[PDB]
Amino acid sequence: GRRLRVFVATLGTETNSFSPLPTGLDAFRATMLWRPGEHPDFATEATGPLWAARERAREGRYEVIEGTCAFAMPGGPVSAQAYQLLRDEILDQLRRAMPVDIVAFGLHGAMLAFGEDECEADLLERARAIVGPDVALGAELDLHAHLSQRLVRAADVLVAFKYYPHIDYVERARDLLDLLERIRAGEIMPTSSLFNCQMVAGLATQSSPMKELVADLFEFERRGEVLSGSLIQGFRAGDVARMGSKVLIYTNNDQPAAASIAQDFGRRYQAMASERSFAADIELAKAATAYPVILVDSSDNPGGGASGDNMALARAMLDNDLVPSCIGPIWDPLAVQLGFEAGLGADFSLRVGGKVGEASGLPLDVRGKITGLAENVTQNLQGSRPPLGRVVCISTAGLDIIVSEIRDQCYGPDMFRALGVEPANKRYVAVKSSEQWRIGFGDMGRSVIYVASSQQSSIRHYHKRSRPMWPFEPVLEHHH
Amino acid sequence: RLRVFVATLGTETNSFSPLPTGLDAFRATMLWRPGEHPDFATEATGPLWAARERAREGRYEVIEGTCAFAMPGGPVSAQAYQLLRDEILDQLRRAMPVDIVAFGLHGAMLAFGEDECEADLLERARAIVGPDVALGAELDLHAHLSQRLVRAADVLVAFKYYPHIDYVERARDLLDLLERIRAGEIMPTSSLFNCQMVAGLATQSSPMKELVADLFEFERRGEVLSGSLIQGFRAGDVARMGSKVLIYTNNDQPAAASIAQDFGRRYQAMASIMRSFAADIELAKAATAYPVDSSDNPGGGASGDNMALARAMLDNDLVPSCIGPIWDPLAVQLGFEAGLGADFSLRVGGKVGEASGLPLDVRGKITGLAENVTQNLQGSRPPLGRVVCISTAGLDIIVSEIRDQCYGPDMFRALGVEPANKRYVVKSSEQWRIGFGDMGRSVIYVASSQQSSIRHYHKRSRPMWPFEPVL
Ligand SMILES: [Ca+2]
Ligand SMILES: [Zn+2]
Ligand SMILES: [Zn+2]
Ligand SMILES: [Zn+2]
Repeated sequence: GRRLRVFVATLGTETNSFSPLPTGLDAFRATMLWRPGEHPDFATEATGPLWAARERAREGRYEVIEGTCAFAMPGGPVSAQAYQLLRDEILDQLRRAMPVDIVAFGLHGAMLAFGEDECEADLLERARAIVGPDVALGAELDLHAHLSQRLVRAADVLVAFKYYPHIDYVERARDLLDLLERIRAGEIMPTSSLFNCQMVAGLATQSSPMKELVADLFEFERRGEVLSGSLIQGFRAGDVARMGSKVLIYTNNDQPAAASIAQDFGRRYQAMASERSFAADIELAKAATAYPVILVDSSDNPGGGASGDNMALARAMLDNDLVPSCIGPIWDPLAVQLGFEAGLGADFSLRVGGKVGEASGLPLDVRGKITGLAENVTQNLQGSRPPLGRVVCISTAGLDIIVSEIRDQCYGPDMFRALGVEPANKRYVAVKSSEQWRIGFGDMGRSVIYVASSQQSSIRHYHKRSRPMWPFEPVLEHHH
Repeated sequence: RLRVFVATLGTETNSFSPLPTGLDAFRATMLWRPGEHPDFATEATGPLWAARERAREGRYEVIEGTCAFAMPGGPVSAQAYQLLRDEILDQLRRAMPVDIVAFGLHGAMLAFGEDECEADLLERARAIVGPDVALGAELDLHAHLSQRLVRAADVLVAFKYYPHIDYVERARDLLDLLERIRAGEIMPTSSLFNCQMVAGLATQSSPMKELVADLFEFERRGEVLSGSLIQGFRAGDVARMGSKVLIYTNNDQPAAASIAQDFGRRYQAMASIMRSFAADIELAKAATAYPVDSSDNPGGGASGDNMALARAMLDNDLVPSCIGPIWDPLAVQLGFEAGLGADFSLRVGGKVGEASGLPLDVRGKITGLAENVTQNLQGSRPPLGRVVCISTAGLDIIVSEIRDQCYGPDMFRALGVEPANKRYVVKSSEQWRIGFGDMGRSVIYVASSQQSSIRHYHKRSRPMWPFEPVL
């Protein structure tokens, strides 16, 4: 009758192997570095397992032991020192918590660190070394993860997000805990299968053809044909052998049935597999007649690991007279400092962006006036308020350039309004974002143009990616 | 005892520097509120020193106001100019009645929103004291002289020498003229002659010394009450910028014009008396000698990040080699996050402003990490802050979180670097020798690759030599 004992912790990030930006402890602190007891009373996509356990503890069926919850925004690989420090802190907490019955981790699945290409398996395997084989070890994962057979063997069960945009974190956690409970009570013996679709492909879960595949997977779980099923869309920017789109199926003591079901959903994904220049996109933009027009620099979306400091669209806007216009948020902490030292109303030259690496392009020399200075701009992201920090607006030839000291994407038009710019009255509103800007902008846009990279000539060189993989190379074998 | 108010607000503004001048810049050089001017003289506080002395003599009651000066940099913030100008003007109000007001000004302070800082400050001073208080200022010969400034003060006296060594002597000359004006012995009449040119040369080189010696001659023989040759500062995009000659005569304006016209025309004659990055790259590329990029000296207001030099070194393969103290705070954040002996790519330089040039992309293995480096300068230990070292192909790069010039080769040493062993070796113009002496045989003053880049003056008067031909 003892309330089951359940360890919960979180360590994760979406590594862009091509980002020159580091993901150290500073980064985890900028987004999430909550040590035991510091986790707020609001849910996070990375801390789902803890939330449902807290809930089941209120229900009086669980005694949560909480460890460090760490998460960092998309960037380059984690430093060996940072990953090691957080990994060992969480593992020490698990030791001090012994004895436990269920261990449930919130992980991403695509965290790459220097010296570790299988970080999630390391943590889970180093966990079983302490808990033993009779404790239920499991983890929640982002569908943008890198699944390996090593990771599947490192845990009793792994449950991933079913939805992108990622909405189902708490519900997937409840599913994981339910399964981990049945595994502890010896009511279920998990048999698993991982199918490599030999492809890296991504589709939103709310539109066809993916909506029906995700639904059919939920139906198999409800009908009990599968204990749990996860479609791993993957993260193309992780240069690692485990990268790729995959399907993971678990069944109750029927591994052949897992392999068939996994193969069926994986071939449907392979079938759902469905050239553009920067200049053409700027020409298309110059042809727009319905304002406001939203220009999305998805190539420089910080939410995908980009630095958010490429100034090609800003340069193209001023050269092709795409004004009145606004652009942001651009990451140039030095430029924020210099604009602040100059003062509101100052007409001066500022070098903006082009500073982190080669994907940032050459900097833009702007002659303009400081038309805005804000000390702590924040935006509304799913109830939360992630900061832009000190922010500057410099206005040049009709372009209002918003520069931030904290790197982030644009989540709506209030970040520009904070600096005296009204995006609805603009001809063109350029955002460093991909799809999450649509949260706050709503119906403001009469047209949207996803802008291509100004550096399509610079090709990504992968060093550890599995070949053949789509769409990098043709795949002509499916039987081994 | 005559009541004399003394204060200083000054800076030599370079309109082409990307680093704005705010209170911080003044606090790091000279922000001495009333009662804090030390027992040593400065080139910006001539009037106060000369007064304090004349106070000992027992003829003056000096009321000292804020003495504020800043290192060479970009325009001053409007918020800072107003705070310092209004703090000073309030001290004069709280000190009335007074008989003489003497400011140590530079003359080439440009602020965002204000092109006539000195005249504005003088005009606001005139508004509080009245027309019967003797109001004057001392200025640098590298100043921007306007007729409005000449109208703003009863008399202005500039440095006569450069290197500037007469500040104290010029102060006594100014206070004297004011002490007289206050009495009524002189009714100063003046003329400002525009040389329609910008240039100048050491007062120890000819024919400047002669032009200066002749001017001192007029002073002592009495023909001119006070004379000043304003060489000017080309790096200030402001209409008042340029070389000019100002003559003072006792209630005789026509005489002033002729004297000013005489000295001025002469100044223009010396114009002739008053050059390739690559040309220099070759001279260095000889290696005859076993062991400055002045264009990028932090001491003169440059950001210290034009990596054109370092890029030319890897292109010439001038290694083994040393780079200098480079200001790229971010590069520091990254090099450290990488860890010691980290062979990773890092964008360094070309980040502060237009004069910083194209950044340098290098996957150099970092070879040094420091948490609080410092150099030794005349009893001061200026910080470099967090520091990193990175080697690519024989060249080692030193990146600092704080912008400072290289003083001694000890900085390179804290990063496992002995500049002596290197065949080629600094972010400095001349103060490097205070730690280098002659550890190296040859010395090449690298020119600016930005020579091609033409500062785009916006408010500069036209036409003006040497930019445009004149009549
Ligand atoms: Ca000084
Ligand atoms: Zn994701
Ligand atoms: Zn406004
Ligand atoms: Zn000077």
